[PDB]
Amino acid sequence: VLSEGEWQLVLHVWAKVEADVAGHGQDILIRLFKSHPETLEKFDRFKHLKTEAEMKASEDLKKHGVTALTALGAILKKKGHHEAELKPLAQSHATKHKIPIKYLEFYSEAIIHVLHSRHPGNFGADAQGAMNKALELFRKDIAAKYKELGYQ
Ligand code: HEM
Repeated sequence: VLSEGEWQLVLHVWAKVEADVAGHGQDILIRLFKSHPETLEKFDRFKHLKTEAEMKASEDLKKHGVTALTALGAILKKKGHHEAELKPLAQSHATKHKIPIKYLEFYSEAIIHVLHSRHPGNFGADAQGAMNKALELFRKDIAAKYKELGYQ
């Protein structure tokens, strides 16, 4: 359980991301894809992208980034009581898209790296710790649903 102060830190910085959801989304997906090339293969839509310049030039990649960050935003703003938002996403990711939990760990790392690049002054160590806790709780809850559905 995050404290109310921890949730404040998380949502304070999230409100900043929301100034440019598209840019954040591109930066996060590109970081994910470059740091963890196996992740790019899960996306039929994007596996044609072979360079960072091509990734940055993809309007469709930017669209998916906005989709994913907008869903994450909705979950964060539920502060832990996120079960209705999280449940559909766990299902689709386990059953349809077939994303390992470990990939969700890589995605969290990419989020944190970006947030630190774009918001140093609203993302010091306390806010980093808080965000990490939030993203861990997300992954914990996703994992529990994965276990229920038999996804490994
Ligand atoms: C913060 C973590 C994540 C969020 C919030 C998120 C959110 C979303 C949302 C909202 C969609 C569209 C609705 C759906 O199908 O459920 C989606 C689709 C998708 N997600 Fe994620 N996702 C996350 C992590 C990942 C990761 C780590 C991968 C792959 C490594 C992944 C692969 C996909 C794919 C393949 C689709 C289908 C997109 C398409 O081909 O049209 N997701 N995700």
